Amino acid sequence: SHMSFDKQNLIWIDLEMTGLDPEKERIIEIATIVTDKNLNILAEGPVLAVHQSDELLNKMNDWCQKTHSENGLIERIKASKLTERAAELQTLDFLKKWVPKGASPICGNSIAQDKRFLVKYMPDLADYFHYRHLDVSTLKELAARWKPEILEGFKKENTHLALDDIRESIKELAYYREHFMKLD
Amino acid sequence: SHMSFDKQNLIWIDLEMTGLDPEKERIIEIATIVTDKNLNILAEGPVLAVHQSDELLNKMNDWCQKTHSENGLIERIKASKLTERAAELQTLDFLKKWVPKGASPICGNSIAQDKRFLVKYMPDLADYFHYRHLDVSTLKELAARWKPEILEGFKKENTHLALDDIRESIKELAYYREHFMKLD
Repeated sequence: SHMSFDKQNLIWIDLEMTGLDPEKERIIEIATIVTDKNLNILAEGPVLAVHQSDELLNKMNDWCQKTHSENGLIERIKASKLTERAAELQTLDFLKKWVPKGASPICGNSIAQDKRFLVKYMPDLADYFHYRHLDVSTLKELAARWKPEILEGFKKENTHLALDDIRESIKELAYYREHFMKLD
Repeated sequence: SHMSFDKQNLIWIDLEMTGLDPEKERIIEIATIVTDKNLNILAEGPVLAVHQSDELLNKMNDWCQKTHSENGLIERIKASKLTERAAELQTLDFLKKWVPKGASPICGNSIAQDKRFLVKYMPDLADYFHYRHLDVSTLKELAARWKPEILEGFKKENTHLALDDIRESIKELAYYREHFMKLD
């Protein structure tokens, strides 16, 4: 229990995956961040390279192998000893100190894609989430149709650091609260 | 091609399903609506009861059987001759006259849940969608944390008419554009 454990805290998550159909693809990296309802970061969670065979890595579309390599993820996947369960337990453990099970929706960009894989490879985690999604890209889509000018002034970056990735998804939300919301 | 075919039009969809895990559950109703980017309804699409065995209907959680019956959906499922493909082809056919393939994100409430089932039982349809989700409940979650007062003034209704269901999801969005957005 940290002091800021609260049922309105938000769980951000960003998987790395080896392809898009979970039924032949697997997780290869997992990261999480907890913020308060107002997007103030509380904690950064386990950033973990989940190990996977060399053949599944070899079946990877040429685009993903390029990225994962230049980032260096594969170097970690291949030096990883973590199982999916090891990854998951470690993240759960973490989450548990900051938000109650079932309270936060799943938060990040396009996170429906991540959740497909959780549901198959990390269902306890998938269950730790409220059923609802808090998809930042939802807002991008709306802005692109109802207020595109604000989009010519926010275009984020990568980095081989998952925690930086989440942070930009958050940055992005923070940006829509600013120039696309009316909070009063 | 109707005059208002446009790459920014939005496709709204609402499945009815027999349980939540697609891997043992199936579609039993499908409906769609196309709006323009500004949520003006263009067309209502095929509202179709997809037929499913009596045993899968019998394996249905007691909660879903209650609802589907009082609505009368089952009476249709059971009088249905439509296959998943028949349903799907008919919806595609429809969509094709109003939005290009791959342009609209998937729109409605919690639509990640629907898309799980499309992806397994109606993949051509699932493919007709841009990968991004436009989840109205995303906004509800944000309002509930950053401006809850507006939530004490919008609480929609059911009806055994899918097209009415979508219409409320839309109504809801329309409501957030009003009291939760700042469009300038």
